[PDB]
Amino acid sequence: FTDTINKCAANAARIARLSANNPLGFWVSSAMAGAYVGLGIILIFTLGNLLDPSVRPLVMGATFGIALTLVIIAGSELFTGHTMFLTLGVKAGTISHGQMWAILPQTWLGNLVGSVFVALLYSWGGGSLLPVDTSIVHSVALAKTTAPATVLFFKGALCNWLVCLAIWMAIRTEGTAKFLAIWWCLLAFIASGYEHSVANMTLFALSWFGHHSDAYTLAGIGHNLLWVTLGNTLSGVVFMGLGYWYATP
Amino acid sequence: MFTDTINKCAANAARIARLSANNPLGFWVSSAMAGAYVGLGIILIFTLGNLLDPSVRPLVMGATFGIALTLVIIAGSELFTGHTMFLTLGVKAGTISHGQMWAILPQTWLGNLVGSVFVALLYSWGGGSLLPVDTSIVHSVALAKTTAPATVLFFKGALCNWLVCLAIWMAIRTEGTAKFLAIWWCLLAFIASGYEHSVANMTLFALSWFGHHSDAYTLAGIGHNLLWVTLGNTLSGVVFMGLGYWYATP
Amino acid sequence: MFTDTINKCAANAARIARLSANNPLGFWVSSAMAGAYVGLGIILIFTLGNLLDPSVRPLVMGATFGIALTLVIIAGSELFTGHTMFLTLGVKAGTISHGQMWAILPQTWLGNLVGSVFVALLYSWGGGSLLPVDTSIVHSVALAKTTAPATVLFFKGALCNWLVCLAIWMAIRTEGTAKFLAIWWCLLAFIASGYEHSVANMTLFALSWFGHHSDAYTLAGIGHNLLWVTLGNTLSGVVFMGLGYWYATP
Amino acid sequence: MFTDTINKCAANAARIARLSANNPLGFWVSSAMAGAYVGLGIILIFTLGNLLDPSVRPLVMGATFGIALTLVIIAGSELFTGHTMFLTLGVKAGTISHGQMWAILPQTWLGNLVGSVFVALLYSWGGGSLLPVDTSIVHSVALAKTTAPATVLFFKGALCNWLVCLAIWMAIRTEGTAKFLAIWWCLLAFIASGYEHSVANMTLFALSWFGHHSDAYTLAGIGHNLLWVTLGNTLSGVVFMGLGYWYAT
Amino acid sequence: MFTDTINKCAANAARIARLSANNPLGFWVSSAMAGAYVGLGIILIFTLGNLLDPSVRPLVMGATFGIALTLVIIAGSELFTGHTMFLTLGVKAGTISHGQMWAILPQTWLGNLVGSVFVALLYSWGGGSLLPVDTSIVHSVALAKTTAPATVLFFKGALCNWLVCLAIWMAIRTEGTAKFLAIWWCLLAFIASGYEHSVANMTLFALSWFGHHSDAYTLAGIGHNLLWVTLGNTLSGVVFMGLGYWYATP
Repeated sequence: FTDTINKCAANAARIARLSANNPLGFWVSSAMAGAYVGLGIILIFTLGNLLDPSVRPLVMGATFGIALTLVIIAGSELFTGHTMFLTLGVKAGTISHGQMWAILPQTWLGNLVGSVFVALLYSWGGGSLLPVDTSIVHSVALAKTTAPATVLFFKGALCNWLVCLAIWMAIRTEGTAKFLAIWWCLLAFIASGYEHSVANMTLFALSWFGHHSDAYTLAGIGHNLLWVTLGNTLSGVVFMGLGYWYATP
Repeated sequence: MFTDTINKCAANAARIARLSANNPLGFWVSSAMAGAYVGLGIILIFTLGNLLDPSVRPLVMGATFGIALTLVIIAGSELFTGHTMFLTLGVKAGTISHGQMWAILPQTWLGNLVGSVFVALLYSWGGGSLLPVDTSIVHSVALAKTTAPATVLFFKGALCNWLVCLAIWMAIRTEGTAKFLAIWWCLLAFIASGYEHSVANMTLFALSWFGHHSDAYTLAGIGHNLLWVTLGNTLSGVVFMGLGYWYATP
Repeated sequence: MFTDTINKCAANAARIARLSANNPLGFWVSSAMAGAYVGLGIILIFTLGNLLDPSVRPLVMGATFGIALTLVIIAGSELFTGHTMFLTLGVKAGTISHGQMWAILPQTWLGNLVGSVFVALLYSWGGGSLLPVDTSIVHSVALAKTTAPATVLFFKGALCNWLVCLAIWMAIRTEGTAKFLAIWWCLLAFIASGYEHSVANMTLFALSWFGHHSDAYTLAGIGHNLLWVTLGNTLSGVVFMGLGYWYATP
Repeated sequence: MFTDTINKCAANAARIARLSANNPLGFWVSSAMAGAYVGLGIILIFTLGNLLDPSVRPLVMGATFGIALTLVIIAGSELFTGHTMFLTLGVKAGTISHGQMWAILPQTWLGNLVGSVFVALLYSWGGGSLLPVDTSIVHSVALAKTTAPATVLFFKGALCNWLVCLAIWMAIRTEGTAKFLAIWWCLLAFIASGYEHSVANMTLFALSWFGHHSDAYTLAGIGHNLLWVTLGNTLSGVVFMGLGYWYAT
Repeated sequence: MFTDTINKCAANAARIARLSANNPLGFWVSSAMAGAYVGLGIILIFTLGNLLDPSVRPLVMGATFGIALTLVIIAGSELFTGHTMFLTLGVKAGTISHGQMWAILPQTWLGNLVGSVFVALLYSWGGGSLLPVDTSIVHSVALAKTTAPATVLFFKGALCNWLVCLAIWMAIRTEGTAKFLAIWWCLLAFIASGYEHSVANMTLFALSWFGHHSDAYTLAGIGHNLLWVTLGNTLSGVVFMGLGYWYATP
């Protein structure tokens, strides 16, 4: 896997030059990834909200794949992806430890602005997920904000294993195969109940700007984002980055 | 890369300009084509939607709308919502003037209308089953689209053309079947999410207009919708996509 | 754009012409093949539709009709409805004469009919389950097609061949799998929207004819549909596609 | 010259003759595989059709049978029903004689029969759930196939192998995934239209024979269906496809 | 025929033998991955199956299991069940010794075990919904698997790995998305037919064990299944695929 490792390492060095030399480009590109994932979340929640509970995992997982397709094919900068690229970049010597930790929070924030931005436009566009309190947007958001730390951490680990696996298979494949790679892993992660930090940003923002109940708070959103973010970072850094690094000649 | 994609977008912008200036009959036929192609897709999804529960309409209408941008891009034609992106990029790369951009756009818009109205007419002469029946989802959706407020329609128009331009963008960055999938994804996301396409609406509105529509459904209502939806489509084409990618490049 | 595609259609038209005049036998085999292939498609979707609720018949029958044109294009055969486009572009490019176009089209038509009647015969001798019951959708759909007004039939036939020629067009402009997707989309769209395919009707008509059809179903009814559906197919092939794309090239 | 596709069919016929004549073991292995592979598809579609209302069987069983000819063509093996076509083109092209063609065909049919019986037996030792209930789908369909009339069976086998060969033919004229979709289309059209495949039947009949069939189901019955379907299969492969495309150029 | 593929597979055995001898860490990781990857596919299909009517479980669980071997092959990892085929062919071609095959084989097995157990464990710590409710299909499918007769499990294992090696074999002989379709088809077929995969069972078992299983579900039972399905898996890997294609070549 030295070819795939070098391409990821070349990418870590590209992310850095963008961060350092083109600040405007970096921020636009990070906000893009959040908006793109968010457009996917609006799609899957719209469809889930109309359907019986027993088919939601299947339809929402099967139709979420647009989210990473946009991110990877359209082009953008996705925090959860950075956790792997930047690990590989550090391990190969194309970027440093300090550059890694300085870039990640930046991608995280741009993703956030882009998520809030798409949920805002959806809200001004009078989106139908928003005004009714029984909307799946609110009950999924609330449940997400009140789950224990451990549960959220490990769900965040599992999600980013798959999402990074999708990034990884897409770099190793061509044409349509990238699309199937993306499709598969997004099905597995949504249907299986795992947690994606950047997907959550849009979900939480959608619930915030609608008729959420009193028990839904900025704190609870903070809680979920803290622990999912760490767990996404575990799988990205260790399962995938260090994992494949240690797997090659 | 990003620069490669942008240059292709700017070359396409210079190509549209010329087509407009040098070959007007082709410009109009190609424009009429895009409107008709989107409408054929509108006839398809509305015929399917009319036979389904509300709770599966968005999914099945969304999953079967892909043909619309597929025809526009693969068969070849000129689509207004597409130009909003290409022309911006041509202006910014320098291959066309700001002037040519704003002179082309209303031409593409009108051409599309001609094809949209044209395909709705044929369908009507063709005893299309969606027109005469006052309970059809053609009349009800077209009614709701005409009386939604401006802000709502604007922002749904913005969200629609982000996605449709993303399809355009992604089809250019990819090859063979990947093109059909990118298009598929984005048309499913836009339809199922509730967003608004000016050009597709031109077909839907002409279908409702030619059938037994609500006495509440007016030319003024059609005007209200096409106005704010168009402006919306334009914001995302120009700013989120055209300018957005322009500033993302190092 | 479009110059390469047009030249390919035009080279195809000369090839069709050479085939017709130099190897008449292969002309007929290859035309019979197209009617038979389209037929194997019609048997498929009527078998499926025959068991489902009327409300999902357009979706299912549309989604599964793709094989028909996939066979025609990828296995290789001669389809009258595609000939309407190819030959038009051939006359326009100068590769064949007006005279050659009109001498050929009726032959392709006749060959398609032979292959159609023929695949229907085999299905019958094969004790196909669609035939013996009066309630079969083969009988109710064939009869509805035969008593429909000329006007309705024409414009539906025009709308159909737009879509089928669009599939042929897009297939010429793409490679590998994308051909199959282009074809799938267009056949979803024409069948599910209600549109009329002249050659595909030939098989349906023969299947109902060889089965337990009602007395209301006559050869005059069949000829009535085939006349207007054919003329309508020919309109969209010749004008919307042939002449359309001819005047669209800068 | 001939067409590329005809020249390819005919090279394939010459390669069949050589395998038959120089490598009997290879031939028998490679024919056994095709029977097993079609058989694997048959177990699949009957396991699914078993749980489904009759009105969705032709659709679901049709839509899921594509693996059968996918294994045959992509994995690699010798299928009787495709030989009828290949060997005709060889004969017309001059690469093989009428003599080699008629000597090979029965060998292919038998090796296919062996692999079909072999995969049935494994499934049967594997406690296959389709076996014990004489009223469930393998036994009722198996029974009705053995008592159908000769004319009906012959013309159904004609229309089946038209489609199965059209799949073979289109797979030769295409690359990559297009081959898979060609095959998939064709096996949906033949299984859902009610058409009969001699080799597919060999596994169905072997499943019903080795399971708890009613005593109305007999060896003479199985022989009755196989005789007429094999003959119909041969009519369309030889004539509609081989002779058909031979005279189409 | 098949000589290239055999030789790819033989060259793969030699690569495997090299990883094992000069990079045990990399070996173990790459084994564990494969087990964890399969386990992800298992967690998916059981989560889907659990909410569904039993009459659509084989279809849906089969149609969605594809990710398992797709991760294995396309991301890359080392899969015991694949090894049974690779190593056999390398032995026959002379690229590895009999001695190597037998040293490596239970190594991959253990690594796959460690990985399957590992993903199960993460899913337990992440409050996986499949675990706590006794009637969950993770528990009932797990139990039925553990008490089935040796002979039954053996021949279901042989038939499973026939299919899985066929996917791997077809993936080797194809490109691009085709690798993906070959895999999807084989995993549909094996999961929906009732066949038994040793490594996937490893995850399913760990899951049950970490959840609310009945008293009747024991380690001896998990043992019984892992024994006989592994052995059946090995039969079809070695003999039906390995020696099978080996003796199928001129």
